[PDB]
Amino acid sequence: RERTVRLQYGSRVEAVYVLGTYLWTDVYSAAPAGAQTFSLKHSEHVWVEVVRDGEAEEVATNGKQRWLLSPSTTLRVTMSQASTEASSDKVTVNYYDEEGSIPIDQAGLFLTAIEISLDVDADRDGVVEKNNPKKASWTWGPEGQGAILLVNCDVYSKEDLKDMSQMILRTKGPDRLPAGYEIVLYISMSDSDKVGVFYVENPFFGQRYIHILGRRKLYHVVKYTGGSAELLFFVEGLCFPDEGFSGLVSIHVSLLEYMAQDIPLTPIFTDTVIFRIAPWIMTPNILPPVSVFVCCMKDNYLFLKEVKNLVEKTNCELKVCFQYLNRGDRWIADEIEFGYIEAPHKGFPVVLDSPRDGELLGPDFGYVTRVTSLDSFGNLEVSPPVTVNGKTYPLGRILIGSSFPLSGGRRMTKVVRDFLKAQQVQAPVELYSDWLTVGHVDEFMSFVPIPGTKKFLLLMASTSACYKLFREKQKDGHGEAIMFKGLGGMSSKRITINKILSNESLVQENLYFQRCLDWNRDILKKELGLTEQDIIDLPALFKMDEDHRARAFFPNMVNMIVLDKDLGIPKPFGPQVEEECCLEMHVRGLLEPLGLECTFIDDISAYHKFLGEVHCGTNVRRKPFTFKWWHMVPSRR
Amino acid sequence: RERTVRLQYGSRVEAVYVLGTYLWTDVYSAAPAGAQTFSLKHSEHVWVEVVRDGEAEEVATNGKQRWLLSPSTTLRVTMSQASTEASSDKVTVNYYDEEGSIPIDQAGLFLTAIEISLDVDADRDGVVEKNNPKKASWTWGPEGQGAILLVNCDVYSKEDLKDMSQMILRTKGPDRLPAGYEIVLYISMSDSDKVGVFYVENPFFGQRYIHILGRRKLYHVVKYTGGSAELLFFVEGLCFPDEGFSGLVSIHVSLLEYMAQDIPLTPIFTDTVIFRIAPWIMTPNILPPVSVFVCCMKDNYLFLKEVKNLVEKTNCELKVCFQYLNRGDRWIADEIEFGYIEAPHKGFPVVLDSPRDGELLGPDFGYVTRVTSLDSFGNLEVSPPVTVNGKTYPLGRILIGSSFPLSGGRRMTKVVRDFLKAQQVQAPVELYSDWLTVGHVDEFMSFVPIPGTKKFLLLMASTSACYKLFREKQKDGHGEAIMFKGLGGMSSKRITINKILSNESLVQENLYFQRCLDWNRDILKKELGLTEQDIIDLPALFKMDEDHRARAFFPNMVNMIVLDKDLGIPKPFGPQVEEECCLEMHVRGLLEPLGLECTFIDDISAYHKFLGEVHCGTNVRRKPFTFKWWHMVPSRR
Ligand SMILES: [Ca+2]
Ligand SMILES: [Ca+2]
Ligand SMILES: [Ca+2]
Ligand SMILES: [Ca+2]
Repeated sequence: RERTVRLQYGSRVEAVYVLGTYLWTDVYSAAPAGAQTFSLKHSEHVWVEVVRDGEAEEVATNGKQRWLLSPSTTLRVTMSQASTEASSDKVTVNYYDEEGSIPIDQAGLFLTAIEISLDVDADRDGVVEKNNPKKASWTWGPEGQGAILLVNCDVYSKEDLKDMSQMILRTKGPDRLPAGYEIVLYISMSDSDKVGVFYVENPFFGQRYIHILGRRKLYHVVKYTGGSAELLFFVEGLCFPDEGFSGLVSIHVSLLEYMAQDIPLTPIFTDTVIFRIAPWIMTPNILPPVSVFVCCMKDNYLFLKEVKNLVEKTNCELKVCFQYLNRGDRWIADEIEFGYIEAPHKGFPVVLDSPRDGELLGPDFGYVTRVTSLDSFGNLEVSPPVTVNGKTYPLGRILIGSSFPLSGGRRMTKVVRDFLKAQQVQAPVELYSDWLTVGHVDEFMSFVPIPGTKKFLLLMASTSACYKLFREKQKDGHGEAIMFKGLGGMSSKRITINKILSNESLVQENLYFQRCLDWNRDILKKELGLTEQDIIDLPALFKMDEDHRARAFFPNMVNMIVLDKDLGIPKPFGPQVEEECCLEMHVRGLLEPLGLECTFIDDISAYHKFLGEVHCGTNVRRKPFTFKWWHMVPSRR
Repeated sequence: RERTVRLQYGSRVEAVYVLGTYLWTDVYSAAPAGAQTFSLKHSEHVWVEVVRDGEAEEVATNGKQRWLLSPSTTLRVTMSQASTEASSDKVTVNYYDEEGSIPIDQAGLFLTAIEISLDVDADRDGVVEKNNPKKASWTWGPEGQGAILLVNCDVYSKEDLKDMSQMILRTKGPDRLPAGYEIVLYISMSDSDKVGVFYVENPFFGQRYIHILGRRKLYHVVKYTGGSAELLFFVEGLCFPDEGFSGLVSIHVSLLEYMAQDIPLTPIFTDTVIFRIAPWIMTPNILPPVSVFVCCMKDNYLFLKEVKNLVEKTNCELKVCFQYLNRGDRWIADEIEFGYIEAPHKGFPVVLDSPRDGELLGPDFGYVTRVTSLDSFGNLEVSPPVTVNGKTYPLGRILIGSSFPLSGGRRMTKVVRDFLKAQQVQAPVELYSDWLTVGHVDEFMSFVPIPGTKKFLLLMASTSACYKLFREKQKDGHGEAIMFKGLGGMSSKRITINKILSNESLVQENLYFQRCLDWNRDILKKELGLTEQDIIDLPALFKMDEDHRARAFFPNMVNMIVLDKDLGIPKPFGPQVEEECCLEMHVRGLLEPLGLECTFIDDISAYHKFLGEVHCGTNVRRKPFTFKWWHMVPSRR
């Protein structure tokens, strides 16, 4: 960067020189009227070129050389090292008329050179490098650069700032700034609700970090200390990307020059760093499980026993919670979503919380707290990593249940949809859930890893599979086999394979629900790049309400606890053939040959009947993806 | 795209097949219980593969082949041509048990194939190509694709729709759609204030085009006609890109299937096109002039005569306007900005209008009608095309005067700043104009082409140049030379070179204003990639007000009429030496050697004095850039 500094007619000029810039200097304006030529001297650490019409020649410290005075003949002044108290850094120009060789006047330029750099970890290694040339930009991808900030999801203490990002103002110079200069750190009004910055204002009095930039504080004057010095700042994000916010914020430092009272200070030098605030990222079922969270009523003993036994087969820990006044019976699944955030060499899990009526588990998590049933997190899923038509989605894609565009049906609130879109790295896809009374994608689909491989399966509810199985068992002589054995509140209904197959309206309803399932099947194959070999159909059956929407006839087996090879599958209570549930046997026959281990989990016996509602919930916290989100290259919007 | 269509147990299935998709068909669900194998027949124009575990084999129209019934053995059904009335397109599956070789049941699939494509000119040649594979995306650059829409800047007539973009729904099929289907064109609620779509609903009754999509209309059912048919739609943009609007809009067509009363229709097939709305683009001084617009009082005869004479030296036309009650005296410069919009094979000039208190020239223009003095268009300029550190700005960069970030000074309204930023193709830069009372960048800088070359110069006001010239003329014995000769209302002041040079406070004021000019010089060199060889300094002088802001002491010569080589330059009324103005002679000596022709234009004599205010304005309409804006690749935000 070239900066204009003119010599002054009939006076000396004193200026600060910031390393990394250079000066172009007009010597002609300061020349007395009638002066013809000029010469110059300069000090050891100041480099001077005489530039005429673009042609530059280096000039010695004390030569006698003279040049014609012209508006097109100027100086270029460069310094490569900061001034110390030993410095006298200067350039002196002498002017001559035609008459003789003794100077008729002189104009000086006295310089104080300083280094000023606002530094961040732009190369994303966890260290703060010196003046990364790319620090004022933010680029995506493996070769991309620019610094990353985490949202704070939780007088100040340094330990409290441990999770924040470091920003270091590095300076070099003499004991003090020359008269009339100050250094100021600042942000825009717009960014003031996106960030906060902390600094120890008075280090002689202790280590106390105070908030110096943020809401209502757009600038802070910082003290200059001499020699080589560093000022350490900690930076936090205040919010995630959203509809009106890209995730990018900027922080500036300027060297300001005092002009006079009532006049603004002049920005002599400005340095800028950019941060991107890390997005919230959801974890698919294929990622390693860490902890399993379940909620249920305190007396559902079978559920607790069976979930405990399932988890004991794994390296996961179990966390048990009971029911609350302000939450639904499924709240750990419906009102809580486990996700994570990551910055170089720091990250943690972050839970989204949307309480029904408005506790937590552990200090290890960050928390983000915020209508129809489509707003529930049961209506959010995320796929495993996929490649679709050559486009990679290394973090998978978020799936959100919705209705058809022209339907006038239900949709997840725009605030949440827009939030998920703005995170960008999971590129959300809308599915069709509004054919279900509750309206959650987890009622009809799930993903499971295939043991021993890097691959996965999509599991889909299928009414066609159920009708085929029941028709087969009827042909085999099992028509009188009863559903819901052991549920006493169902017994009077005497539900058998025969009774189901002869119910004409229920057949028609389920053909329609299969069309709904198949519409989703097609979107999933398109948007996830799946073929029929990637899909397994689990038998399912629904009843229709007055709104023509579906509720489960028997428990939906697709919404299962996935711990690697081990699957907790809701107990279906299907027709018994040879004293085994034919639904359990059929599901084992589909899954077990792939190395999946099935355990059926009974959450409904404690209620004595099944009306389509599930009274328990589970959620699994998983390890984050190995792939760093900042290595993705999302499509430009 | 693969689409799920299942055969139905104990019933025939009839389906529409859309060309460009194919069907996967489950034959297992429709099989009677206990059935073992299946065979199939199909018609001539339906292609059928039997797919087992991913392995596909083509099957003849009538063979006897049998396959084992398995959930993992399915059909893939393809059609390459639309159905006609001569068509019977079908696949029939027969089922067998173990007992014998006569079919025990049969399931049919009856098909009607149609072509449906919503087509736009995505390859940007002005024609609407058939089904551009990239039509649902919009990409920048020479190799980029996707369709372009113009904002409308002005029952309907086809002639009135001439400037709009064409969109054509192309179909092929038999006489009618099968029972229970319709075709619907639609847009999102969000896009409904961004676009409008016109169509002839009833072509048997006339050519009347009606508005079918837009505000309050999100969908339109379109009539299907048989054979090969085209429906022509015209599309308009309603607004330019802005802070909350990228410029992209989408239009969809869906084939919908009727399910039953009270249930939404199913979207069987959907096709999407995207448009980008063309940005508003400003024209720099280097572009060829077309028309010169001037405004002044009716009796400023010298101004009119001299502007007429200047324009007569060129191929430009002159348009003269007088003063209005609702506008400032400079309104043609201050309240009007000439720009343009362009789409493939269509474009026109578009004027931004911001009246002071709230006419036009010509049908040839589009008009966009909308506070401090920084809101004036005198405070907007645009640079010639530049390359900065390897980054090209083929349309130049917009320049907007502002104050320093921490100053608490004036700034152009956010609405206008955000508008200019959102157009993206001119990548705006803020300068510092708030040191001027009026606060307009055109008070201190301008660009001019260098005759005979592809290059240009930045012209900067310079107080240092004025003081140097005046000190020289004083040394030469001209100190008593008077300013403002012929302006009778100035005479009593007896302003001479001596009086100016001896005014100590004015010297100090102008040293400060030179610092302001130099701060801008540095930003311009940085952001436009300019060196000192690209800049000429014109003598200027200012007086300071109570706010420490500048007004011209004598007319600012930098704000000039630029018609290629011919420059209309405000007459300065400088000190007379040998009966010529020394300011005019100095300016000629700078410009004329470069092949620029200078004419001094007197707009102030009719007022008898000069107080810092200019009472006339000029604006030049220019030819658009040859470079197409859609070939640029702007930085991603
Ligand atoms: Ca680093
Ligand atoms: Ca979920
Ligand atoms: Ca075309
Ligand atoms: Ca302008």
